[PDB]
Amino acid sequence: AMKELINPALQLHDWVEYYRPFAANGQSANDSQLGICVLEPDGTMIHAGDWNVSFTMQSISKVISFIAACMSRGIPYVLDRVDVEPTGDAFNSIIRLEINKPGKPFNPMINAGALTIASILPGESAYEKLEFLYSVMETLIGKRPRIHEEVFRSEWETAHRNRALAYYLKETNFLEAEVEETLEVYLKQCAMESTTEDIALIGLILAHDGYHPIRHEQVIPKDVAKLAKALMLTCGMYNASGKYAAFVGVPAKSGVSGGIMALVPPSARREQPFQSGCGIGIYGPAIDEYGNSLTGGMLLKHMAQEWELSIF
Amino acid sequence: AMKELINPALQLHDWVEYYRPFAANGQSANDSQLGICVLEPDGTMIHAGDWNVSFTMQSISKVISFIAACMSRGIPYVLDRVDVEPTGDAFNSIIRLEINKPGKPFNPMINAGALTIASILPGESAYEKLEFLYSVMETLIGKRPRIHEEVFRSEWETAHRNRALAYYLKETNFLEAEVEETLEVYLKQCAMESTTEDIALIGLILAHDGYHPIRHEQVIPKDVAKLAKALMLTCGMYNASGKYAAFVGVPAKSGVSGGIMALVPPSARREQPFQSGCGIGIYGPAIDEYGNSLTGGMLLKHMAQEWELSIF
Repeated sequence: AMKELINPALQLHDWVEYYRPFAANGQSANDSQLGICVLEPDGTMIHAGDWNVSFTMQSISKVISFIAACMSRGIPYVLDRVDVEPTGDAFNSIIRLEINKPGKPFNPMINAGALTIASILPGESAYEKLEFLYSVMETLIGKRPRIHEEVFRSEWETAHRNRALAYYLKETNFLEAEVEETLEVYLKQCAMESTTEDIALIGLILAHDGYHPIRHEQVIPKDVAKLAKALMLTCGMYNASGKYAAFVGVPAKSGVSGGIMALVPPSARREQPFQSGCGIGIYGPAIDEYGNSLTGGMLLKHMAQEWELSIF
Repeated sequence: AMKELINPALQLHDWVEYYRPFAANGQSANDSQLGICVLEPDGTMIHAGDWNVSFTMQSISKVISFIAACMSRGIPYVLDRVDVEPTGDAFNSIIRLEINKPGKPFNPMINAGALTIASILPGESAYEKLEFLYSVMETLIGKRPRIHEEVFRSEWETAHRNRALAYYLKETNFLEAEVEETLEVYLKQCAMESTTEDIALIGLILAHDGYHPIRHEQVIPKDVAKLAKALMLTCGMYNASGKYAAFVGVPAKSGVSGGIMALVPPSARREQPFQSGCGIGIYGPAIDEYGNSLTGGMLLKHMAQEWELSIF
């Protein structure tokens, strides 16, 4: 049940049960859900809690779109539109777009940068851009992603903050597409559905520098896979990234819907557990002030401390 | 002899001569000096260029004071005075000390955080605090540190911006000592001398989680050493840390005098060279807009990419 192909299992069971209650300290912006899936290169998979419950990727999708953009346009082209620096600000902060002239978004993990990324995906319309993104997604999890239309429609009507960012980006020429078209792509990718298993698989692929261990094929260029991991570590948890690097030490990416995708490169897992590295998928709807899963973050920290996963 | 004890050598020789000329694009504020030293666990060291030229550590000293503060006060006490988050701002920026209430310094690598760290070192006077710092320094490099008096006198006369930071920190109660006392400690630690060999040895110790490979003893608590490495990666190069993580990938710390201390933990090296890890010491007086050695950074990047040092 808890272990299959596609101590640790028991520990995860116990940890999920222990941390679940802390959800009362966070918000969803069912809060008590907590699930996790850990995947190894040989297909070995362990999970606990609400690991098979579907949720929208939200910001986790930013890692995929950034990778897709890099694969299509090449890293140099992407770098001319977005930098790779932490802002020290909230994920949806607009400040630097005006203060840091010319106004290039600081990184592709914050909303501003992710909007620029969405606008540079190949395609003449939102439909083509998304089809390209879905094709990349398909090579990763082996299936065309399903869009949670109810959530998309919900976010589409209340995305005032994101529209502000997009229009400011348009103003300063850091959008390679029309605003509404960009918003559509951005909100649609955020609405792609996933369970902890899917993001654990994407995590595993990145851990192995773009090589898909189950299909035995290089699906993401190594240099691009490496770049994604670096951005996850420095900006993946926004203005909480520093704390995560210091007290967890594993590249991770959150989504305000409560998901967290993390990964551990080979050997950086402690000789005993997951020596060959692993992909990690976590789900905990209750999020903190930074937008990161509260119970999911605590669970990850515990795993990293206990199994010595830190890459530092 | 480019290799001794306390292709790689030939490559470093070649790269130093190649990158040396780029100093014209930066400034010191000798400008063309470029040196490097790489130290391995077995005591084997390789060097090229101006590797044996004495220079002031400047900000590199911040890693040591941070470590000393953690060893003396314990991590919990330190974390109550300074955070571990990137600012997205210049190393000497004062902005967040006012904007982000109550005003805790974001991290110990930026000037503000380092000043707080200096104020919490054990002792009732600048001399007492420094004595302790020098004793820790001695256990690392095996000798009492020498202070560049001329440089200290110069810093002391023109440290207007740093005094501004110190007085603001005092204002918000994030300085556990008197301002002038703290400035003395800060400017003195910055004036401690070293060559690329000394900082490579410190980097080697950190790479091995606080274990001195040549003396065979734990000189820095493992958790403190790991914390320093995390801060180096996220904040060590200030608002260029994101770029370094993305295109170099090894924990690094700069000093405005042109030094760069970097490190590579075991296995996170390739298969060769330096499979067991190494400490890296670099010196390139010409610095960029971020306060980081221009040619030194280029040299570090070339090494990292060529030998695949990235920890991601």
